Amino acid sequence: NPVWTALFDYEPSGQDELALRKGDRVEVLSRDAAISGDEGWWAGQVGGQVGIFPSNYVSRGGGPPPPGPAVAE
Repeated sequence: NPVWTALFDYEPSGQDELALRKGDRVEVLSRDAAISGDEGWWAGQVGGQVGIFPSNYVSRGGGPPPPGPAVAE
C-alpha cells in the first residue's frame, strides 16, 4: 500500500467520503472504481478512518502534481 499526500483540504459530502487536510499521509487502499464506486475517486485511510476521496487531491510525495489536463464541474 503506497502512501500518497493530500494537496488540499477536502470536506466530505457524505459518510462514505474521507475528510482530508493538506499534508495528510493517505494510505491508498484501491485506485479502482470497482471498490471506490466512481471513476477518479480512490479508497484510502487516514487517522484510522477509511473512505473514498478524489484522486486529484493527492500527490505521490505531496509536491505539485504532474503537469496536464484539469477537471470541469
